Amino acid sequence: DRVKRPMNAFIVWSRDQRRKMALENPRMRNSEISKQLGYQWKMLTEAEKWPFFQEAQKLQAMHREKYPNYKYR
DNA sequence: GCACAAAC
DNA sequence: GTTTGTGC
Repeated sequence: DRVKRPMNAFIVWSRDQRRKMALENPRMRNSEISKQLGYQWKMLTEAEKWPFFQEAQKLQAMHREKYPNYKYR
């Protein structure tokens, strides 16, 4: 049925990026950290792209090559 | 448009 | 309460 899927390049930010928001703002009332990241997307910081994108490339490549024609259902 | 993952 | 990326 469902194939396994590693973290998405988007949740990757969540992992480390969010840790930054948790330091100075460990108490967010509403879901602001959500619409806030949207602002970062219209202005992606290269300091965060190049670093983890190189790895995220092969993660997808391996599992992808194991399920070529297998698609969501 | 549908299906999945994580954490505040 | 919610965001987004990937594939057709």
